[PDB]
Amino acid sequence: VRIEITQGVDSARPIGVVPFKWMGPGTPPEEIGAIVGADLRNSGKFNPIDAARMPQQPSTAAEVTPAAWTALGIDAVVVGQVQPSADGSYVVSYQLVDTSGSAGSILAQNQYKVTKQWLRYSAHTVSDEVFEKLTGIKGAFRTRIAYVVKTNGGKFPHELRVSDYDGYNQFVVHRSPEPLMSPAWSPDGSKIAYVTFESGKSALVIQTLANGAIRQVASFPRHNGAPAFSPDGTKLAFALSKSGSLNLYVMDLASGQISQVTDGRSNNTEPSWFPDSQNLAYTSDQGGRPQVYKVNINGGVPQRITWEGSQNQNADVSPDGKFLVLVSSAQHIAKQDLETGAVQVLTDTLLDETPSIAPNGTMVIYSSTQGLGSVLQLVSTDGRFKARLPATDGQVKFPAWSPYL
Repeated sequence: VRIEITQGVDSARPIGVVPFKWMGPGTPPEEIGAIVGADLRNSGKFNPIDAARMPQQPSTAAEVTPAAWTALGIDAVVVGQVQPSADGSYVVSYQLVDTSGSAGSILAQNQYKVTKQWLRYSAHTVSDEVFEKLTGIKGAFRTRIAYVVKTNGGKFPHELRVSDYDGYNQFVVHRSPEPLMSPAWSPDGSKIAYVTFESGKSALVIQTLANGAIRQVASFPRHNGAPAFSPDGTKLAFALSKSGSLNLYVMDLASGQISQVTDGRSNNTEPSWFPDSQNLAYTSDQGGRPQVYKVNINGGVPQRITWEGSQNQNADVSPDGKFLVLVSSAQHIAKQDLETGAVQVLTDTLLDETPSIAPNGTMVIYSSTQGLGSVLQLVSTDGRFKARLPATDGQVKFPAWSPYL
């Protein structure tokens, strides 16, 4: 399993991630250093040096010789150790060491006790701490993605799947004879809402990941759905056409009470929340072709956001609420800065669909057509970095990036 980088950033910050020292006999159950290096490269903000070109492989700050690293243009080295415990757990230790002085200086350090299943998790935790210390931006390496796969054969061709952001640890959430679409994460990462065609008439359900339990929210015609959980965890937004056209509704999760949020004769769908859990961006066809609008759930006249381009839809509001990532259309992923109206087309892939922003706002996952198939694509929100997720055994659509985990 590997994230294929199709456009690297050659000016990314050089860093040294030393292979962690294994403190036991034989070989370690995971290579923590390799994962940390892969993570930092996947962020688009670092260029980890090849181990073969390292001047030494220190495992603690006292062993670091700063001159050897600065001479190679590297001002930070990640070092570490993995120690097996008697009970079969491991202690994963790391130190982030500044090499800009005469002796190493520690910028961050930590230790983690985990069993085998969470060694990759511990490596992502290292990556997160290093990333935030060096960039000031919170790391998203511990996150998951959800997506839908249509396999070419079998009784249950449609599967809602989850994996780590980097493609490892794939599991199946739900399988179905009939299409599945539009998964949406609860902000605590414990549930996913999605739309299903299984029962006949289409339905919106919420599935609890821990035990597979499924709650029915609503059933409706084919074009309804498009769920989105509010960031504060209290509400689920979605689109129903029972008024005579698609309109936005929110359900109070606690009471199950559903209230109508837009009341236009036009079709209004694809809600996405602003950080305040009070405002929604959404797609409306009131002007003819789809454009993106904003409305407050507590009342007020909707306001059009996207005034540039013939068509704009499937908007995702950034975690900080300052920009949209959306589909502009022939159809590409684009960023729009809300304060300035500045629009940046981010991709040149074919038939780009359904972008989802990582919880630190630095990266976008979306799907596109590559040849005869739909595949998952990554692009940085500044457009400099591009990659492709490892292929799956079938057509893949509707990616949704998890919250922080």
